[PDB]
Amino acid sequence: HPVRRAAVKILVHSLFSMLIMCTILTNCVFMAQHDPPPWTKYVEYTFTAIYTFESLVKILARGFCLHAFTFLRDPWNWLDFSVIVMAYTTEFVDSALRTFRVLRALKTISVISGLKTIVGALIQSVKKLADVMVLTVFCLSVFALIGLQLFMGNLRHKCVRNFTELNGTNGSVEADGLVWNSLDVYLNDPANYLLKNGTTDVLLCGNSSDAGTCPEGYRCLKAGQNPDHGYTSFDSFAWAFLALFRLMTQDCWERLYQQTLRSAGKIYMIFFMLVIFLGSFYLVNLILAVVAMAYEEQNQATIAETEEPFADLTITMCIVLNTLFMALEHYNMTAEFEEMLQVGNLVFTGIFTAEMTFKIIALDPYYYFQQGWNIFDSIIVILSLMELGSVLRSFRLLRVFKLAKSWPTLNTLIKIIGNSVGALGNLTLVLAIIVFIFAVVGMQLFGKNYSELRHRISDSGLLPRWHMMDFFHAFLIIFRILCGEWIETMWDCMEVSGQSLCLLVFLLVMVIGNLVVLNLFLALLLSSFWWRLRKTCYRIVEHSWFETFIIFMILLSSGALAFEDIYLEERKTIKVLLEYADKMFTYVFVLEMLLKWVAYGFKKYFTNAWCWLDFLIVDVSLVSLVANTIKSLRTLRALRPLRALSRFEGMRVVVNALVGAIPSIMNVLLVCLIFWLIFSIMGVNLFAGKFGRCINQTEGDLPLNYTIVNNKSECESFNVTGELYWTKVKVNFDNVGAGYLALLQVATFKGWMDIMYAAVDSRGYEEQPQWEDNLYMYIYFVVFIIFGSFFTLNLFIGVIIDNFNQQKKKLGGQDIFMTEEQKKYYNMMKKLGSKKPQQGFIFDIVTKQAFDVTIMFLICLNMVTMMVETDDQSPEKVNILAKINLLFVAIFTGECIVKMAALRHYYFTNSWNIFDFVVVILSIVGTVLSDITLFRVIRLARIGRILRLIRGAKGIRTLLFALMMSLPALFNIGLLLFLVMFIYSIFGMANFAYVKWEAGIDDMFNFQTFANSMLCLFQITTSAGWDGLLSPILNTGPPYCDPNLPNSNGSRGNCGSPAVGILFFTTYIIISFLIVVNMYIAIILENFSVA
Ligand SMILES: CCCCCCCC/C=C/CCCCCCCC(=O)O[C@H](COC(=O)CCCCCCCCCCCCCCC)COP(=O)(O)OCCN
Ligand SMILES: CCCCCCCC/C=C/CCCCCCCC(=O)O[C@H](COC(=O)CCCCCCCCCCCCCCC)COP(=O)(O)OCCN
Ligand SMILES: CC(C)CCC[C@@H](C)[C@H]1CC[C@H]2[C@@H]3CC=C4C[C@@H](OC(=O)CCC(=O)O)CC[C@]4(C)[C@H]3CC[C@]12C
Ligand SMILES: CC(C)CCC[C@@H](C)[C@H]1CC[C@H]2[C@@H]3CC=C4C[C@@H](OC(=O)CCC(=O)O)CC[C@]4(C)[C@H]3CC[C@]12C
Ligand SMILES: CC(C)CCC[C@@H](C)[C@H]1CC[C@H]2[C@@H]3CC=C4C[C@@H](OC(=O)CCC(=O)O)CC[C@]4(C)[C@H]3CC[C@]12C
Ligand SMILES: CC(C)CCC[C@@H](C)[C@H]1CC[C@H]2[C@@H]3CC=C4C[C@@H](OC(=O)CCC(=O)O)CC[C@]4(C)[C@H]3CC[C@]12C
Ligand SMILES: CC(C)CCC[C@@H](C)[C@H]1CC[C@H]2[C@@H]3CC=C4C[C@@H](OC(=O)CCC(=O)O)CC[C@]4(C)[C@H]3CC[C@]12C
Ligand SMILES: CC(C)CCC[C@@H](C)[C@H]1CC[C@H]2[C@@H]3CC=C4C[C@@H](OC(=O)CCC(=O)O)CC[C@]4(C)[C@H]3CC[C@]12C
Ligand SMILES: COc1ccccc1OC[C@H](O)CN1CCN(CC(=O)Nc2c(C)cccc2C)CC1
Ligand SMILES: *[C@@H]1O[C@H](CO)[C@@H](O)[C@H](O)[C@H]1NC(C)=O
Ligand SMILES: *[C@@H]1O[C@H](CO)[C@@H](O)[C@H](O)[C@H]1NC(C)=O
Repeated sequence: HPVRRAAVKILVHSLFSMLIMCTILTNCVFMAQHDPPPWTKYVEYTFTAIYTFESLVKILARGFCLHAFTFLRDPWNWLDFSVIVMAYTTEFVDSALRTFRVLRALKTISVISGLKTIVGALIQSVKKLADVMVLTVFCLSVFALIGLQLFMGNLRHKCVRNFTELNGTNGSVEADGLVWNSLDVYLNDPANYLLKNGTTDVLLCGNSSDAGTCPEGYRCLKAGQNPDHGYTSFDSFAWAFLALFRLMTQDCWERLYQQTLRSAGKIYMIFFMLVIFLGSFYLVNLILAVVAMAYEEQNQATIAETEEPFADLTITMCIVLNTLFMALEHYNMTAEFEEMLQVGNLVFTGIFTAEMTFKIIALDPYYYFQQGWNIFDSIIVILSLMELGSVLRSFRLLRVFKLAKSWPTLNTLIKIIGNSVGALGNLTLVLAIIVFIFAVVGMQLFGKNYSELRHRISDSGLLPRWHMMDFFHAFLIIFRILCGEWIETMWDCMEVSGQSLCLLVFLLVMVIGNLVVLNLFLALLLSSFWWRLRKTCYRIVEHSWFETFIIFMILLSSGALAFEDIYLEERKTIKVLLEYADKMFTYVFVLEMLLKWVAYGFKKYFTNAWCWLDFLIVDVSLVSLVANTIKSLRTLRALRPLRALSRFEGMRVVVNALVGAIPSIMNVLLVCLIFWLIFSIMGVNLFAGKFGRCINQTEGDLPLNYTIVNNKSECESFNVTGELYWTKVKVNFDNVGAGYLALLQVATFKGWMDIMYAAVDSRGYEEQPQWEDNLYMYIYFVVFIIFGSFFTLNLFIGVIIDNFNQQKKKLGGQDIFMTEEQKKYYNMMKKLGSKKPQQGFIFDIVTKQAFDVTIMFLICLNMVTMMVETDDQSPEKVNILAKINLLFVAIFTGECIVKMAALRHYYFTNSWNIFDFVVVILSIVGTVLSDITLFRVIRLARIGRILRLIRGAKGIRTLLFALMMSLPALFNIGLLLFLVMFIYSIFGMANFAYVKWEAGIDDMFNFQTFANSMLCLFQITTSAGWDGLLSPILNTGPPYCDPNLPNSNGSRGNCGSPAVGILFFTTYIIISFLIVVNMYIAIILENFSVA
């Protein structure tokens, strides 16, 4: 027919596809509006017609029925079919159903081949991630059972008032001179709880020695509701699964850490690291490795298919001077300094214009515009000239990128950014489509709920900071979820709207968006990347007993440092013991240094770096001793543990690897500093002096209304009473150094809440912040996070991994983070890993795979039975569960004994047999003990039965074997990390003790004692809540802290030191990043690939 020919001709024509794409984009723009005006209703038909028209065409050319090369045969045409039928259903007859219209956005993926291919590759990646997903579910369930057993109902502890019975009249309580109907109704009343200081949270409390303490007049009691609206708790197994999924993603995990330790006890912190350093880091890095290998296979398949005048120095110096001159800007500039800045900028732009004109005269426009850099310079100079005749100046900053001409690593960053929207732009487009789809889905589903039930989730009188009422805020929430903060807003979402639907939407966006982001990250990363005396001295130094003695002295001296608590002044004998011990260590180490000098001579001793370190430490000790016979030099004694680096080979080899990587690390650090200089200068221009708040101290610590107080001038003018304080946010953009600090907090994603809240309220220059005017400053931070964090971390990781690959290649292909003995044990483990394979009625029955499958089903059923445990369960439920446990123990005993009925070969045939034997023996031990927190441990011992699942699983077994193979390298890395934690905790004890308790620093997670400092350092090893700890350090003087305070040891107030605090926290954050992220990822990926 001719109709078929016409339909085919219109179908194949590119104009038709372009029309479909344009209408899809227009519909996407219309779906952004939260409140569609009535007239747009008419426009709806247009789309419904167009979507019909095109569909009709596809129906005419192809065949509706099923057959080769037909309409419904193509999977994506199902999208057209569903969209058209849904549109007709919604419009023809009678709504939340309209949210399904968002699926029309996916038509974009249909109208471009590149997006189809990208989605296909993503689907194969998801398919390959199946084993890791199963392992993650299994580990999360196991740790969730462990946490449920350990902390069942712990989070419901609260410091309630100490009630008194009214002479047992009717079981009533007369607390605080008020009678309540019953004890149960009294306890559930939140008017008698105790709020945590400076927070709107009920103080969790415990009765264990380590757990938190109830202030005088209060007592710990379990009655109440779980914290943060009751969505965090270990009471039910499913709640524990949610909490440990939160832990695994390290999402606001410091809050759960602090709550659990406050309620149960500090010792339980152990549990947390066993879930973080082996449950969170390990699982995420395993996912990283699996995705990377899948992408590598995809790239290999694609590759196989494809197969078959000296003035430049002057200009660069001028650019460097100009960028530095722009960096000479800050808050409260003097008039003369501002004039000097203006004159300098004017002369710089003048000279740049003159150079551009001269070198465009030398080569005419045809020649001049022949270079990309030349057109870039022309655009920059034109923009600067237009601005000369406000962020309009920031364009000039981009000139610094010219330094990429001969800077290879800045060129690598430029290549990364180019590939982001170049070769790999299709995947970026897919990510953008996903983000838009999820933003509109969330807004359409939750806009009315957020609007009409705002008071539920709005602590302030106005609307909440994060919501889905408007499209921009929905996109902001989706972006925040992508950045990793997916639960803090989820609690509000579930509180204001449906729990089930919000759970589903947020979990889906988390999983899918993080998958896409990780695919983009890995794709970019792979795409872009006397004589007798001397003899005696040598003999005495050479004895191994001498080395052991020196090691013992090093460790014991470090321990002696570990006692410098605030409580020494109370402990007298220990103080004098420590003084004598310190003198002894100084003397013995000096004696050892002299012996080494004599035995080996000055040249050999001073030609060894570690000898230099030991000599420096001893020199500091001697300087301190002679000064005593400098107070700022005493605290440098906290570097004593560094003597342990040279002795133990594990830390020595790890330090060798890190030193080898130092040059590349420094190159990338310089590139990152130059790149972040642009964003810090822009932030200084946008937000210099606009971060101040005229707070009223008496009425809390919240910014005043902009109507009553408008700016600093009015804040000082209304000073009849000394209540108003014009204070600036701790971390801000008043300078470029403060710019780097705030940018670091935004990039690491800790403490960015306050920075963005202060930015998106910046009303003017030192003017009082309005609630949320100047809103679109949000974009600023978003942009930064796209470049300053995503691409910057990509460069970090790529360069460091490339450096480690070069180091491995140089070292004969062997490992980098292992010793000789560890290498031999690793070889033995590898050999053991791939070992080759080696009454009649029962022998024939048990050996059958059906028996193993039945045992597997039985153990799965037992796991399900343990999932049912819950706090405050009725006694009959307890009895039934105990009986079921006894039955399961009996069944396992029966199966093990019938297996034993075979010859003794099974007694040693495999290691899993002995594991089964020992777990059964423990099971009977626990059951017999039941006839007699020890009970909690006995119950927790039952989790060993679940591990029997490992036998059947293949992917689980391989991944766990990879972890076991990686264990020694991780042991070395963790040893070095623990040494660094020890040193930094001693520094904190020396400095940060006595600081005012605010934000992260509370009565339990202080820096006062070694225990508390170690807890804080452990939590901020993952960079979690380091802004919280840093905040109390920064504040100096009123109204925050009170200097001139009678402190125990150092009576110079309770204020922190901003300079040393910032240095301490930034250096520790960077060191911990390096080690735990880069090295741990390197080990995980290497041992997974080899495994
Ligand atoms: C081949 C061998 C290579 C490995 C050895 C090289 C690495 C060793 C490290 C050198 C960096 C140490 C620099 C010392 C900084 C101390 C400055 C200082 O004394 O001030 C103090 C600074 O304290 C701080 O918080 C800064 C924290 C800096 C930590 C440096 C220690 C890092 C230890 C880990 C080494 C690196 C990782 C392991 C080795 C790769 C404050 O006291 P105050 O000012 O006197 O207070 C006044 C009233 N109390
Ligand atoms: C996860 C991270 C990925 C890797 C990071 C890549 C490198 C990006 C780095 C950024 C370094 C951070 C620099 C922070 C500078 C802090 C400046 C600041 O706080 O404000 C200034 C005052 O405070 C001070 O910092 C003065 C003391 C100087 C501290 C020096 C900090 C050294 C930087 C840490 C080391 C950098 C990393 C290198 C590691 C080997 C001025 O502002 P103000 O409003 O006038 O207040 C006056 C009160 N004194
Ligand atoms: C009886 C009252 C208290 C209401 C009942 C609420 C529970 C039935 C809900 C509350 C929150 C829900 C949890 C919220 C979060 C998760 C995380 C989610 O994690 C994953 O999806 C992991 C995916 C992966 O491993 O990649 C699995 C469902 C789960 C446990 C949900 C299971 C059901 C829970 C516990
Ligand atoms: C009356 C009050 C407000 C005076 C306080 C002003 C200072 C806080 C300003 C004046 C000089 C400024 C500095 C001028 C020059 C630089 C160079 C600039 O150099 C870099 O580019 C470092 C990073 C790199 O090497 O790329 C970093 C910011 C800094 C230290 C500036 C930080 C803020 C400073 C110290
Ligand atoms: C009190 C009422 C209002 C709420 C009761 C909670 C239920 C509605 C919870 C119980 C288990 C929850 C489900 C548990 C797990 C998921 C997995 C989640 O999907 C993933 O986690 C992605 C997995 C992957 O693709 O790898 C989507 C939400 C969903 C279906 C949850 C939806 C909500 C459910 C059904
Ligand atoms: C109203 C009062 C009595 C509250 C009682 C609630 C409990 C009886 C609930 C809370 C947690 C629930 C469990 C949460 C999660 C699962 C996982 C679920 O896992 C599966 O085996 C199905 C998915 C799969 O493995 O393919 C089986 C049901 C079970 C044990 C649920 C059974 C019912 C439990 C124990
Ligand atoms: C009507 C009156 C008596 C109200 C009280 C009823 C309770 C005694 C019920 C409510 C929930 C029930 C539980 C719900 C779910 C399970 C899972 C079920 O799972 C299995 O373990 C199956 C395998 C097996 O046990 O053989 C075992 C019974 C048990 C614990 C039930 C035991 C009896 C419970 C505690
Ligand atoms: C108010 C008082 C009574 C509180 C006492 C609480 C302590 C019992 C807690 C707080 C600090 C905790 C420790 C902090 C740091 C570590 C390091 C961690 O790393 C290692 O030490 C492994 C290598 C080694 O064996 O040294 C092991 C757990 C441990 C000892 C923690 C165990 C429990 C501790 C000692
Ligand atoms: C990298 O993320 C993750 C890694 C591991 C487990 C979970 C993760 O969260 C998922 C997603 O990556 C969200 N990220 C965004 C950026 N990230 C910054 C960062 O790496 N901080 C950091 C530092 C400075 C030192 C040590 C360890 C870490 C994680 C924070 C979290
Ligand atoms: C407060 O409660 C505690 C709980 O044991 C009790 O010992 C005490 O007598 C009560 N009264 C106070 C602290 O004044
Ligand atoms: C006070 O602040 C709120 C939000 O910060 C704002 O909506 C209101 O207009 C301000 N003025 C008042 C309450 O008089």
